[PDB]
Amino acid sequence: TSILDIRQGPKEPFRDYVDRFYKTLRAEQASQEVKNWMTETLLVQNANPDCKTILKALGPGATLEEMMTAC
Amino acid sequence: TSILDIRQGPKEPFRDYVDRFYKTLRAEQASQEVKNWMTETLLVQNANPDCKTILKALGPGATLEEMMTAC
Repeated sequence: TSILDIRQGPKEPFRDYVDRFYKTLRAEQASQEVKNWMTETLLVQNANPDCKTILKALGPGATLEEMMTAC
Repeated sequence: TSILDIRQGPKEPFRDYVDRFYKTLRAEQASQEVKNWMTETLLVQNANPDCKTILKALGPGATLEEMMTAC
């Protein structure tokens, strides 16, 4: 579970970050249920300071489209 | 999913940290499969600097008893 090392670059676009996050989860064969928990957690925690602050402001329970918009 | 806020105190014993991590997951009704991913990830990432460094040294794929021993 190297998912821990998938972090958002300082100037990396959230989109690019999201692509590499979910590609890693596929490899690690995560179930849709695992994919749900990781989005509410790890996706949010491994993002850059700004996005992480915006996503943490959106609240627990935001759709991926909401998070993208926010960043 | 407030699991993000369950973090290890600066001098809090790992055991105490582990109790509050898994109690929160129960409330959030996490499945055993969700409980598995969170241990390899969030449990490790929300620990204090020392433990986080030890657990990150143990490698991805360590049992909970191994992580406790390590801290």
